[PDB]
Amino acid sequence: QPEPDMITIFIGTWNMGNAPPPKKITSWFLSKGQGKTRDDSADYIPHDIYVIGTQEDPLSEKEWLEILKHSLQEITSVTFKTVAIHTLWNIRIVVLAKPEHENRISHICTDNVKTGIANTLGNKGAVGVSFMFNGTSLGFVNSHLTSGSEKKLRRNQNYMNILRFLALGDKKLSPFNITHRFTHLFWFGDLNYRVDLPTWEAETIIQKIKQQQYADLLSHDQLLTERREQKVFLHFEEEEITFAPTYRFERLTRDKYAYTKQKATGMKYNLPSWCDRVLWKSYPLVHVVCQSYGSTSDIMTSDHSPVFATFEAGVTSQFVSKNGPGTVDSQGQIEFLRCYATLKTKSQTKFYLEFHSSCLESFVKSQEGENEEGSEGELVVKFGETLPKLKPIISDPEYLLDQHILISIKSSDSDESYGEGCIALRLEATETQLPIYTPLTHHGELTGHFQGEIKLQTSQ
Ligand SMILES: CC(C)C(=O)Nc1cccc(C#N)c1
Repeated sequence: QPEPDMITIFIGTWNMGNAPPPKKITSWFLSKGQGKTRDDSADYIPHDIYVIGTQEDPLSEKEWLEILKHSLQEITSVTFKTVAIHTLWNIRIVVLAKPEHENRISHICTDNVKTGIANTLGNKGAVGVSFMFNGTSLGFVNSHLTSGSEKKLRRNQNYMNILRFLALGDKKLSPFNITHRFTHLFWFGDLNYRVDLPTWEAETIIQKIKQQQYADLLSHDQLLTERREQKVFLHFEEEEITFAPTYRFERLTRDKYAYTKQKATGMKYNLPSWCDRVLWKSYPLVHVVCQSYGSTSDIMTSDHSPVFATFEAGVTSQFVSKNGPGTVDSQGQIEFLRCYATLKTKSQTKFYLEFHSSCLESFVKSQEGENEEGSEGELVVKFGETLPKLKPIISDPEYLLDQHILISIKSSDSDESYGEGCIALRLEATETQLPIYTPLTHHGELTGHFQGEIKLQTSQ
């Protein structure tokens, strides 16, 4: 049985509004309703992995697992294996996989982050799962962020707290947060960003929704505007939204948006909004294609509609050669030329680089670079030709060209990372000097750039 080079992943996010689900929710897992929907001809075809995020979930883990497993069984005639389930308050993530994948899945991690302090430490935060699927690392984050049209800053703060403190993936990757630890990272949930238009425009917004004219609404979506100003979800992707706002509905119909301020809303308006979202961030030059992104029309127990997204995602095999794993393959090397980091830091201290990759027996520390002043005030850290020669465990190009090198630039004085980034080895050529580039972030904020040239030696 050959190892896959591609899998399909279903991502679901549903804020259940503290109500049990209806007897049939199969439309969700089939990507049927509004938006970018899945072809009817695929309905019997199971996804390889199903990742379900709920918010305001009133069910026990046992109650929800029974509904999810029985649902997928009715659709596919396959009995899914439970990879992981983690719940923080009423925020839950379930990962299910086809039985044929049981022995391809390992290194399963779960974690949660509680957001807010005293007042605001109450019910918001994130849960997450990570695991290895053969040679591919996969991360999944379900977050319920701060509610309310006037709290987009709080939501952006909740995001930064979750990405700093959610402990998933390989703990040996100590300089890197979740936004660098995974081949493919999926981040979804009730992110609670709103359509930022005047209250008096509520009926105009509803009219626009009824005509399926989303352009003037999405131009005021707080997640799109905050992302365009690099305030949140830097370097993440989202498929185009072509479905109606998923919040806030009257329960038991989809014919009506409930937007007016009530005691129950803290006297806040809930203008129709895309609260419920799926974003992803994959390593450079890895295959990832969104094949669906939409909302169900027929599940009406909550004041939110479930959202689905499906993805084709590139995966690699667990490679074994005569040499690595367990030693280096002297037929392989990675060299770096004319390299320099440009940093936004106003500080003047020495820096060195760390290289981390599963293609190396362990991480590699460089010599300190030489600091120079950029023409526009920047700190430029010059490595020139001084960066070490990296020694991969496997030289076969079918392995090495599918790998990535994570880079951290660290203070000599503190050993603290000032910026992290990622370089693909999927080069246009081997044994050839080629430009490389990565932005550098710290706590998911842009802190600089790394550029230079690479020269990759493989066994071919
Ligand atoms: C007890 C549960 C959470 C568990 O360990 N699940 C698991 C582990 C390894 C592979 C797969 C699959 N498929 C599932």
